[PDB]
Amino acid sequence: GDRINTVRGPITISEAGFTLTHEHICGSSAGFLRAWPEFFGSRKALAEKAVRGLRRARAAGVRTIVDVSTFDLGRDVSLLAEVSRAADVHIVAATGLWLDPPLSMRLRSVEELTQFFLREIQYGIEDTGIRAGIIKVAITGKVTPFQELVLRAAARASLATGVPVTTHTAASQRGGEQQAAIFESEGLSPSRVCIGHSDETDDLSYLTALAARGYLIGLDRIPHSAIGLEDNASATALLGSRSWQTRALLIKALIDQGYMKQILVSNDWLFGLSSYVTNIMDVMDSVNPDGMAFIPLRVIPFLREKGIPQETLAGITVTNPARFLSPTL
Amino acid sequence: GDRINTVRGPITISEAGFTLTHEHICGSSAGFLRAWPEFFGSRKALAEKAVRGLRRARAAGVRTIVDVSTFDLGRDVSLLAEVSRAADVHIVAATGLWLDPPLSMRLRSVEELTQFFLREIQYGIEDTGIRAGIIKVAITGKVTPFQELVLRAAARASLATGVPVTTHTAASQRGGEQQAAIFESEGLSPSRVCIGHSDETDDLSYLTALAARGYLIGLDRIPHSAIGLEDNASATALLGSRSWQTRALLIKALIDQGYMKQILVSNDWLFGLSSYVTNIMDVMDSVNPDGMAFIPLRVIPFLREKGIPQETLAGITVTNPARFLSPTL
Ligand SMILES: C[As](C)(=O)[O-]
Ligand SMILES: [Zn+2]
Ligand SMILES: [Zn+2]
Ligand SMILES: [Zn+2]
Ligand SMILES: [Zn+2]
Repeated sequence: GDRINTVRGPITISEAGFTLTHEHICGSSAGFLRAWPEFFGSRKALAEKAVRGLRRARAAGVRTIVDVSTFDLGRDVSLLAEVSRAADVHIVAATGLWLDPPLSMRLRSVEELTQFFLREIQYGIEDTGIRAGIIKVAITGKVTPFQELVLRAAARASLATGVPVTTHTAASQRGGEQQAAIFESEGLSPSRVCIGHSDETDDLSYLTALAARGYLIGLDRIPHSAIGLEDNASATALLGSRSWQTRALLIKALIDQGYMKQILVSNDWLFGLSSYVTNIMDVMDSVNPDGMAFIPLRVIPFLREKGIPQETLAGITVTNPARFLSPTL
Repeated sequence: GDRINTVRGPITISEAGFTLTHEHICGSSAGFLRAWPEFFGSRKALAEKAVRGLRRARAAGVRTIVDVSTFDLGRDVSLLAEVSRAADVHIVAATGLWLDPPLSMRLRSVEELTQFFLREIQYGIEDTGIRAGIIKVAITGKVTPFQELVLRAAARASLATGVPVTTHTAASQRGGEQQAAIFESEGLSPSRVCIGHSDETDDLSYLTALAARGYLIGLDRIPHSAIGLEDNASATALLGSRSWQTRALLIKALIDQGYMKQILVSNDWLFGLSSYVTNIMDVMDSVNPDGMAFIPLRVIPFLREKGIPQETLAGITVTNPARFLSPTL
């Protein structure tokens, strides 16, 4: 209602400041960082890379990130707490399930998954005492049966705690409509929900219609735009063919439609990525050397020069995330 | 050959004693026990159940078990160390990959996987310093391209270290001939390989030809039987429709063919199982209350009653596992 849980404990809403609402310290798999830290050079090297990256974002104005790495993205909340303390950047951790659930998760009922998401919000993650402040879910296509169980569990956990739900939309086909239908069938308010990766489409009438229904629209992959990398087969299905300015103009378009309050922006960046081909992190870092500072260093000035006023940009990067993250029923 | 790695440190061959070569403390998924221990009631409840069960096996003569839980079966070597020490039963831990590799494993090359298995054998598991003493691999059907990479990396790791390889197939499946092809193409000696779950069929021709090639034959699911549970589809799918006596008669058949030295016997038991339907452990515990003591309490007397000499049975339960586990380049 007024305090948000972070990996260093509770903070008040006013302390969050400029908040990147969809980021990762490391995109990995459950148990992997512990079992094979040398994949990333070392745990130390990954930690140090993340502390520099977060200090760079901080110098560019960022005060909070939301790490939307779930259990099955290899979330290590102890790593997050360490790099949060060393960078002096708040990190909100997530519960939920992404697209790589192991069997022990895939074979669970909606009731069982609700208890798991609830334990991570109400009690803590693992034995750390660190509580999730957001629930992350993911869909592909028209939403599979298991993904629908996960969305319903996420809705039920949200209804019991007030923490919001944020999604990974992996579809070339108005992928939020089915997510909205499932959330609404559960009695969840759209204002507790961010439909993420909404910048992957140019379908403005679709985005506007979700915003008018009260959903938050995550324009959160703005720098995933590889202009010149058609020699790499795997760099096209993880970056793209539309320019970053094209994606950023969706922000202006929704503002002009009257829905600035429904917009959340971010980079979807990370400092390590083992859940993809080897050396992918080198390709990503060469295409976007700004990392998580891309939003404040590139996108905010781009929008300013297009005529968006300062107060509107503050509304999007400070006010909207605060309203979204503060637990509410 | 050499001393054997256990979760309490190196032991000599002579200390292994009566060894069960395919067992589990808990069948789960990477990260799962630490993220959701109350799935098993609690971590402490699971540890206490394991210690009670191991102590009953110990009373019945068992001195060593080989826990062939891999990374992706949720191996928690600190759990293994706790219950080994409290039950005072040696436990050999495993590296390798089973049938639920996350993205961070299944997008790796054969060289990368070789390095991961080597790390777990030569350096230690996670940050524990506990080294694996066996490499566990698993296949479905034909052997998939990824599974074939896993088998080649396991062979290379075995060649570099002398530690043996042991395998899983699905219910009623064979698969040994397809696995042996790959292992021999890498130059691995059959004397370093156990073709596990070989009690899943009654194809004696298949079993005897692998044994004649020097493979170890794992007759290691002896108590698994859903006979009398025909209305429970999940129990039947898991435990199968063959009696424990049918499975045990394969031990006698291979002895009768002259292959006593190729035989390894076990229960493939566990004290928790989250990588299957909920409450399955209740079904399994009612089928086989003896747990891991099933082999010494029931199968050994069964085979004695069939006329097999005590010395042959001692060779199978003590000498064969010692020859198999002792690292041999
Ligand atoms: C954990 As099993 C029943 O696949 O050996
Ligand atoms: Zn995503
Ligand atoms: Zn993401
Ligand atoms: Zn198995
Ligand atoms: Zn097994």
